[PDB]
Amino acid sequence: YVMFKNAPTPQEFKEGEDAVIVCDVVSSLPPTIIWKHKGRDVILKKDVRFIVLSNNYLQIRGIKKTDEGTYRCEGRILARGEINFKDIQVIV
Repeated sequence: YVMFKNAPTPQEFKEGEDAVIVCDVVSSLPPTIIWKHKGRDVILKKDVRFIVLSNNYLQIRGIKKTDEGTYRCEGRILARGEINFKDIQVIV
């Protein structure tokens, strides 16, 4: 299944700091979440300042004031084709 937990939508970090986007989701196990908006699928570019943690969070290194807005969490499963999501606002 997929249960969205611990995800304060409007978050806030410091300019040039190591930030993380809080978005916990209890997806089945093999699949995972997809970070969209403010980058268009970050998991496909994997810039030098984007490290998704094992708990489905997004550690943006530096978090520039121009990369803030609304990151969309997309909990997705390929075995049991599921597409859950929500808009997380990030300010910096």
